[PDB]
Amino acid sequence: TCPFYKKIPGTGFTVDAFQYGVVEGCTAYFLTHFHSDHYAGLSKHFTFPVYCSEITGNLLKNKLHVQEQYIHPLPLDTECIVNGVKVVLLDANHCPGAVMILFYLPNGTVILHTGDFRADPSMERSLLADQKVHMLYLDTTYCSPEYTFPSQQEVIRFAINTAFEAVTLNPHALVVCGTYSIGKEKVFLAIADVLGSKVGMSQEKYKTLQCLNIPEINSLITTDMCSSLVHLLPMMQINFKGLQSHLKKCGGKYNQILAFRPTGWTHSNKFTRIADVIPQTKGNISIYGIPYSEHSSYLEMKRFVQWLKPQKIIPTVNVGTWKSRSTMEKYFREWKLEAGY
Ligand code: NI
Repeated sequence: TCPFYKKIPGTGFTVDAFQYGVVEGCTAYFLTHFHSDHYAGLSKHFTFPVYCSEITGNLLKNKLHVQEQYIHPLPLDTECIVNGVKVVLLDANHCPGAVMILFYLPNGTVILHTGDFRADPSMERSLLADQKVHMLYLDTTYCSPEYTFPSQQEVIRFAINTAFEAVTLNPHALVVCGTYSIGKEKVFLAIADVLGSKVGMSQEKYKTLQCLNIPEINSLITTDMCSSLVHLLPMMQINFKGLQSHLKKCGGKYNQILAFRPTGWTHSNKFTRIADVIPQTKGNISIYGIPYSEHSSYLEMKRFVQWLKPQKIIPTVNVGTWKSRSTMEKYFREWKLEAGY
């Protein structure tokens, strides 16, 4: 049965609620982005209207084979009427096609559902600025002060410098990058660009990337592993066993692997700086874990919410335990007292 935090009061609407069957009294199902915990339950046998971004709509059709007639893409930053209710989709700064949704209820209330997001000061100059928000459905993934990580720009700098140094010292080194969903494409694209290579990958991952409206994508990626010196592999294979096996497959073309695992947060972040990060090494293989996040840090989340000044906050992440719930409510109260709303 669908939880309260996926229901939008005063509407026939749900958000990211596809694993509950036919929800009683839902006329439109919104989908914030193409991640499996969020789309869980959609399939080619869905016959209700799905509202989403253009990019999410490419993935639903091409990867899940949802039929076209049920796919309702909307432009961003544009006032749209759905089943008689004004809505706006905003860029969520998460993965490609990820949105936040503003609902303007018939009774005068305004609600923002963040989906998954990485808060940024640029959001303070979208259509959010223009009016007041009564209720906030917030991505609280990293809602605790210990969660610090660097900017995406600093992390990509580190990865580009690291890769270019290694391959310039050894032209026979291969760079491998792990992936398990869409998101974080800048990691492997930035490294390939500095090396003047295309990125090689499976046909299934190549297909996925073709749905994302990345400009000039044909100039950047390929299914020919031989012609490429940056390879993508499933995240599960990013370990000494899995990478040894892959090196076997390259026909003596390479004698060293340098690999990147973009993780979320990892406790090494509490004591160490990005400049200081070191790999795990075994023989001719080195693995770097790099904290490339597509969710808000604690400080970014706080700044966003203090700016928005919502009347009520409903967390959508870490809600399963009383201790988590109570911890989050404490921080929301500090924020409101510190800022004065
Ligand atoms: Ni997500």
